[PDB]
Amino acid sequence: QFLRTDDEVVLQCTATIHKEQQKLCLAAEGFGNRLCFLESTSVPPDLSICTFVLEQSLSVRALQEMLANTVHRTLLYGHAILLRHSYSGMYLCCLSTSLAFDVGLQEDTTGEACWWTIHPASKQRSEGEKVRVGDDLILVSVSSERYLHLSYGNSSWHVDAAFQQTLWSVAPI
Repeated sequence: QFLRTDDEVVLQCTATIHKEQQKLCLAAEGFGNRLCFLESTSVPPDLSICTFVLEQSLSVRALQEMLANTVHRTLLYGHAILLRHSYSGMYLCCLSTSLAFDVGLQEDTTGEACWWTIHPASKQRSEGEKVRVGDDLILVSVSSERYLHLSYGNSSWHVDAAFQQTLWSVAPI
């Protein structure tokens, strides 16, 4: 089992504090300020808000060539991806509003803000390799060079684009 474009997925991270551990999924709504946040899972109470389609997977080189010119494929490590929030129709985006930027939903995909390069968690996954289901991914914003990051804010968990990694688990569902 490899991750394929058009695959419907959820993104999960593990959150640990004070000897208590839980898994969270990346969530969004297409109403309000469209900012991302995280659901606790028991299986998320509300699955629809956590659902994403892997629309596109392009090499950084191909994506930059494409943007420069304007002025069911398997996922490979090092490639840039586009994540469509399935319910809203919009796209997971690195936003220009506050170290960390916010992560949220955007309509247009022209530009780099909506693109995320996938990186290996360990030293035994390699650039250009097929991404397995079960692999822990690292996601980096093409526009801002920041990671999709798990953050412990006030007494809760948040998601932003920051200078430190978070391992994400992308499973079909």
